[PDB]
Amino acid sequence: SYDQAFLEQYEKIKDPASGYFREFNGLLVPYHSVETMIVEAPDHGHQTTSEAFSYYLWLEAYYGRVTGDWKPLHDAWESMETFIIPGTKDQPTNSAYNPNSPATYIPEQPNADGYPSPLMNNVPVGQDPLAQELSSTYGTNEIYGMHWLLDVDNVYGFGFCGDGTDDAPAYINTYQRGARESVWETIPHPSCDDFTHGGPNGYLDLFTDDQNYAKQWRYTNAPNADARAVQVMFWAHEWAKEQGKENEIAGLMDKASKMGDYLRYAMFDKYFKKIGNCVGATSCPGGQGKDSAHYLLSWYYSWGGSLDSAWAWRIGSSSSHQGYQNVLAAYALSQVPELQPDSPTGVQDWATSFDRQLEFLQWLQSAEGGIAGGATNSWKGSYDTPPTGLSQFYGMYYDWQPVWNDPPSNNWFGFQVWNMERVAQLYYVTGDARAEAILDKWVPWAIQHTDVDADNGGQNFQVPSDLEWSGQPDTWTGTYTGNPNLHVQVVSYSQDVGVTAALAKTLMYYAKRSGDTTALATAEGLLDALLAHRDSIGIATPEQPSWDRLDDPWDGSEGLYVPPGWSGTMPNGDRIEPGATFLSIRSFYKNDPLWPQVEAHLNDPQNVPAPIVERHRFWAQVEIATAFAAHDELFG
Ligand SMILES: OC[C@H]1O[C@@H](O[C@H]2[C@H](O)[C@@H](O)[C@H](O[C@H]3[C@H](O)[C@@H](O)[C@H](O[C@H]4[C@H](O)[C@@H](O)[C@H](O[C@H]5[C@H](O)[C@@H](O)[C@H](O[C@H]6[C@H](O)[C@@H](O)[C@H](O)O[C@@H]6CO)O[C@@H]5CO)O[C@@H]4CO)O[C@@H]3CO)O[C@@H]2CO)[C@H](O)[C@@H](O)[C@@H]1O
Ligand SMILES: OC[C@H]1O[C@@H](O[C@H]2[C@H](O)[C@@H](O)[C@@H](O)O[C@@H]2CO)[C@H](O)[C@@H](O)[C@@H]1O
Ligand SMILES: [Ca+2]
Ligand SMILES: [Ca+2]
Ligand SMILES: [Ca+2]
Ligand SMILES: [Ca+2]
Ligand SMILES: [Fe+3]
Ligand SMILES: [Fe+3]
Ligand SMILES: [Fe+3]
Ligand SMILES: [Fe+3]
Ligand code: NA
Ligand code: NA
Ligand code: NA
Ligand SMILES: [Zn+2]
Ligand SMILES: [Zn+2]
Ligand SMILES: [Zn+2]
Ligand SMILES: [Zn+2]
Ligand SMILES: [Zn+2]
Ligand SMILES: [Zn+2]
Ligand SMILES: [Zn+2]
Ligand SMILES: [Zn+2]
Ligand SMILES: [Zn+2]
Ligand SMILES: [Zn+2]
Ligand SMILES: [Zn+2]
Ligand SMILES: [Zn+2]
Ligand SMILES: [Zn+2]
Ligand SMILES: [Zn+2]
Ligand SMILES: [Zn+2]
Ligand SMILES: [Zn+2]
Ligand SMILES: [Zn+2]
Ligand SMILES: [Zn+2]
Ligand SMILES: [Zn+2]
Repeated sequence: SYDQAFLEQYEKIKDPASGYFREFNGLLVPYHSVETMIVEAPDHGHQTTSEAFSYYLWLEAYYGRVTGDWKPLHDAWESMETFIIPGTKDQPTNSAYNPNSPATYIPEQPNADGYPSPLMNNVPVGQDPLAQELSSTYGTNEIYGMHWLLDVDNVYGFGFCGDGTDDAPAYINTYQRGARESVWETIPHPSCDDFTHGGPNGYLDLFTDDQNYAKQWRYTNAPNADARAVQVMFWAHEWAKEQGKENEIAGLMDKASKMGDYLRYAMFDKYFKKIGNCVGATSCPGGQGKDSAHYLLSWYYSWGGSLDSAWAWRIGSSSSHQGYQNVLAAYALSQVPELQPDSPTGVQDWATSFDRQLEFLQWLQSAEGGIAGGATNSWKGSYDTPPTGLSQFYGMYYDWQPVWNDPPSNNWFGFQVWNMERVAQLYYVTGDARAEAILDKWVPWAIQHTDVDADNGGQNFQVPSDLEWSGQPDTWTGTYTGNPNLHVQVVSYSQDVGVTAALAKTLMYYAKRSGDTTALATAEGLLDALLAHRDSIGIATPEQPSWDRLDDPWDGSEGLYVPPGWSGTMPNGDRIEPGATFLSIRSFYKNDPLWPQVEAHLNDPQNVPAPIVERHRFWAQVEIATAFAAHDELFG
């Protein structure tokens, strides 16, 4: 059965010999991937992510469904609380936070050479309308949200506030320098910077131009991941309830609702500006109450404070991407009593968001059916002037590439299925007509660009990989025009197993509710294809990544920028200075088992091809397991 396939894949993921996790005192921390040399969002395989933790929850929730044993889900939640939701030690000075003055504006710059970027006190910042309510609800000033990125094996050497120890995964961060700073162009740094490493002011003055530098901590949420963790717990509820075990997980449901309460920070403009036609940083007014809410799952929220006359700050984020939205989580938080937040306005906010996210997704639906990028309340991240005639959604501006422009953030087909699966899941649960309309146009488009290779057992199946967008939606006036002038074309295909599994699920949920037989046939062909690519530790297919940026210094537009005159060292002694490269500040990479093959290709790229690898990404391997489990959930 596929429930046999689920359990086989589950067992591989959880077998210590496979290498998916590091164990710390009985608790498991998943890696980004089994393989160490991987550069895509994290920049090392044995970093990990709040994403991975959300997928770890998902895997154990399906394990509960299948077996009735909910203790592995508890374990996974305990691990999250221990290692990636900052504890008091990690975020110690939230008492200094002033919600009436949440942050000082710093403009985002157009390229990495604009950093460090200065504080601007003449730009109005709004009031934060969440903080006092969260404190009153939970009895703490701390944030209950995952930080996005850990260094699980301490490959970078940061440790805990600079101590270099490897007793727990290190809290670290990379992206800091705006839209044009790719994964290849960051300077990894500790979230808690006591100046042990880096330059004389740690790493702080690569990023922020301030007259004084103080030791401080800061964290960043990945709302795509915290919303997925809530979505997982909706399902744990459902599946435990069918078993008469809903009581075994009632504490975990409480804690997911708490996560969801704090996740509202993602719904706000970065600097709590009023939403809509927010053009000119000194002109766009500060928000009052919830007029700074866009009610979408934006790219991040972040918070920090002095390590120590304490100061502290919080930001939302102004730009939202279709691939992050989670209408299933929004439905759960707004309408399922077991997941409704305890704060007096949490439920209302999530009910507004549920509605708003579905309108946003429909507004972004192209002529062909794919979902375009998103929209922002802060053009270019400095409240800049967008082009005249640019499309709008609730006064925000259409952005075909929200947040990341290296690469354009919505060119990956993966975000289509990550969003769409959640839309399909809603449609399965409630029959939501709004979800159904999106799906009825998207599903054919996706099917039309999928090849399950049925006559050949899925050996050479293919799913969409890279998308090319053009045009813009019509401005939203509360009705779908069909967006005849917003276009997408598929320009590359892959065998990406993670994307495959999410596509298969999307199609299955949709088929279950609609009865659509073409959708189910495609899904079934994709699941066969996955089974055809089993190996000892999971399911994997060949990929051939590119590596040519690893040795690129700054050339005036691309490569690793360091400010003239700036000098510092990484924990291993690697020199951070002008003319450094991705590799030169990550010199440990030269000991990686893949390194010789990478360098041999870069030495002679006409004659030595780039290595072809078969990678085991945690999230992808879980995605697969969940696709197998979903099949039997939906179809027996
Ligand atoms: O007034 C009392 C004293 O004030 C002191 O000045 C303080 C001031 O009070 C305070 O407000 C100010 O706070 C700023 C911080 O210094 C600054 O570091 C922080 O920068 C944010 C930045 O705005 C934001 O865009 C950036 O977002 C990154 C994020 O870090 C990163 O994790 C995320 O990555 C995502 C990946 O892109 C994605 O692929 C993945 O899936 O998810 C990741 C997570 O979402 O990407 C985003 C966007 O690129 O985060 C940084 C923080 O890391 O901004 C604060 C507010 O402006 O600090 C001042 C100190 O300079 C005075 O010094 C003193 O005189 C006063 O008395
Ligand atoms: O940034 C979104 C997700 O990217 C995932 O990596 C993708 C990558 O972007 C593609 O170019 C291709 O390489 O496939 C990868 C695996 O699907 C990354 O693994 C996730 O962590 C990100 O959320
Ligand atoms: Ca220290
Ligand atoms: Ca760049
Ligand atoms: Ca229909
Ligand atoms: Ca190069
Ligand atoms: Fe050190
Ligand atoms: Fe509750
Ligand atoms: Fe301008
Ligand atoms: Fe086509
Ligand atoms: Na319990
Ligand atoms: Na509670
Ligand atoms: Na089959
Ligand atoms: Zn085993
Ligand atoms: Zn039990
Ligand atoms: Zn417990
Ligand atoms: Zn706990
Ligand atoms: Zn190891
Ligand atoms: Zn219930
Ligand atoms: Zn219940
Ligand atoms: Zn509506
Ligand atoms: Zn094959
Ligand atoms: Zn492309
Ligand atoms: Zn209308
Ligand atoms: Zn079947
Ligand atoms: Zn194969
Ligand atoms: Zn194989
Ligand atoms: Zn193979
Ligand atoms: Zn093969
Ligand atoms: Zn190549
Ligand atoms: Zn190459
Ligand atoms: Zn290359």
